This record gives sequence, structure tokens and C-alpha cells, in this order.
Amino acid sequence: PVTFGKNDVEIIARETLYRGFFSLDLYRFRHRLFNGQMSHEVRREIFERGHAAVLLPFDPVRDEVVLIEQIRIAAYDTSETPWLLEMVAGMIEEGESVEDVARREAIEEAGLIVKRTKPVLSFLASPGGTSERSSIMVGEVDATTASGIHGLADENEDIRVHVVSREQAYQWVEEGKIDNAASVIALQWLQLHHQALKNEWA
Amino acid sequence: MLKPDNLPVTFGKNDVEIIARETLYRGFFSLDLYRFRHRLFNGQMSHEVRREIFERGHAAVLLPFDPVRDEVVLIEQIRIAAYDTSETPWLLEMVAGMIEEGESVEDVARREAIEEAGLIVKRTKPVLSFLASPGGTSERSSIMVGEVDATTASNEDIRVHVVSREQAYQWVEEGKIDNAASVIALQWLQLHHQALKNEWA
Repeated sequence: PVTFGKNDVEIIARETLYRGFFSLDLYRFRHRLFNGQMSHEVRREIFERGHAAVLLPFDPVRDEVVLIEQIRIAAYDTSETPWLLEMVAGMIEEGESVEDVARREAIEEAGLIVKRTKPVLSFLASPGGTSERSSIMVGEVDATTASGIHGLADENEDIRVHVVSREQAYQWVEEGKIDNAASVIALQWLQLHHQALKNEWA
Repeated sequence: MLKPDNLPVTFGKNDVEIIARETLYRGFFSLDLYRFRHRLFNGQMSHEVRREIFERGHAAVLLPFDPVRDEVVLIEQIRIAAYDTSETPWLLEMVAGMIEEGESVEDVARREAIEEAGLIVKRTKPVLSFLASPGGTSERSSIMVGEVDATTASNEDIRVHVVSREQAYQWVEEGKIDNAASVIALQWLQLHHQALKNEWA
């Protein structure tokens, strides 16, 4: 299919338009057009916020999924509520692996000690404006052990764990009740592979 | 009075107060700082919270599906932001475009299908609306399935690719197609293709 590669791109320069917790960078480049010629200089403002590890907590025995609820203020303007039902996830630091970030986050966010893990899919959230890549892992979990609300809150990350059947979690995606990219992709993947995953982990 | 809306979540918009939004950078895309306070699960109100949010508008996405030939029409184009974590920045994607003032998702999807893939969409059906990455961006993308005749597909920036639905899906499985919009749309299609083909029979 795709034939053009990095040798068909000429990155002239990159600049940081804003640098705070996250960064907004300007990529200035030329690339090959489908007629074979090179383009003029193109400018693109890219949102740089590192990359993420996502963990789909799935209990094979109970056929349940563990969801974490937390506020995502960015969802405010286009959603009925900024509190979303999500997957366990966290930013990949230094030389951490996607598996260890996923397993560590399952402990911090859901109080779950993941057993067997298996890679799922790795996706670009929105290639047109952010470099962010998210790698999904499905982790074998015992849903009966998720933690509850924290008495003394972590105001940087206040989470409430929800345990639902796999079928209901999938239905909520179909219904738009779960609509963040990581959860949609992970739960759609589960719906497409659950019998095989259950048999494998049986 | 009317009963409140049902929420599968604990708190709603009335449980958070946005103090103000400050622009960190303004270009065609912007980076804002939301300052707010919100109820905590332990029943207390939080301290002010500050988050940087990438504001880049919202998009309409169209999965071109030919139910009779069981084919999908993909578009190929460079996405420079994919450069640092992909072998090549040229990605296989769905037809897509930004929704502007006074335009419906369907208007945009139908227009973009013509200018990106030279396709005249017949019936459309809403699939799913997703938040790309709510932890850092407000971007919302609404997906629709557009009924097309894959034989009528048709450019210096975008190349059209007609493949079978199974090929497109297998490419998602192997990681060859890995942008959120395409993965979601094609996984949706893989789960609903027979029902859809029957509906459009």
C-alpha cells in the first residue's frame, strides 16, 4: 500500500511555540506529493504530550471489565459531563516499557494486581494535530478486588472504580456512554476477541 | 420539575465549576489553560485545578463502505505528527474533515468524500462519536458509515485505496492501520458488517 517513507520527507525545522506541562511545536517540512514532486514548505502546529500506555482490565472468569471514572475537563464543551468511564492508563516516562506503565497504573488507579498481560493495539489518537501514541495492553484481573473511593483524595487524579460485565461495557460503547478513543478501541477489540482470550486464559 | 438526565457516571456539569480559561498560545490551533474546581468522590470540593488543553476543533469522519462488493475505500496522506513513532508518516485513513460553523457532521462527511476520494455517498448511518484523547485535547470526532459504490472511487496530497473489508480489518490487526478514527470505524464495521449489508440490501 503506502510507499512513501522518511526519505520522502524533508523536515526543515521544528520549533516550540509554547512549553509548559505539555508543548505545542511547529513542524516545518517538505514532502513528496503523489505525482512524485516535492511540496512547498508546509507548516503544522503539533500538540506534544508524550505517549501513553493503556490497560484493559479484564476478568476472564467473571467476564467482567474494570472501568475507572475520573474528570476530563477537556471533554466539557462537547459532552454531557466531564467525568468519563475509562481504561487504566498513564504516561510512558523515561525508558519505561508499555507493560510496566500499564501494570503500575492498574495498581495506582484501580488497586488491581494484573496477572497475565497481552499486547492489543497501538494507535495514534489524532495524527493531524498531536504526536501522541497510545499502546493498549489487556491484563488478566480479578475484578472482585478493585479498590474503592479514597478518603483523602488525590486531587490530581481522583478516581472511582466501576466493575461491569463485558457485555454491558460493550453496549455502553455502542450507546456512546463510553466514548474516549482508548476505551472504544480496547472494548471493541475485546468484543472481537473475548471468546479466544477466555479460552486462552481458562 | 423535569427529572434529571441519566448519567452512567457519578457527577455531572453541575458538580464542576470552571473559573476561567486562559490562552497559552494562539495559532490556527490553540493551547488553553482551564482552571476549575470539581466535586471529589469523597464528597468534598477540590482545590483549583489547572490543565493545559489543546483546542483544535472537531471532526466528521466517514467510513466508505460498499456492502455489495464488501469493500472499503481508504485515503492515504502524510500526517507529520506520526513521524516520531511510525516507520512512515503516510497513513491509511478514513475520509475526514473539520466541522465548521453551521455544518452538520453529515454535510462535512459527504463533502469530504467528494474532494478526498471522489466518492458520491449514498446512504449514511451514524456510527460513533469519540473524544480523541480527553486528557489533553477537546477534539471530538463523529464517525458515520457512507454507502458507496467502490468502483466509482477516484489527489497530489491524497491517494485513494480500494481494498476488501477483510483486508482493511486485517491491516488494523497487524498495526498497518493505526490512527484512532480508522481503527474505531473498521472495528465497528467488522462487528456490524452483515447487519449493515442486510439493511442496505
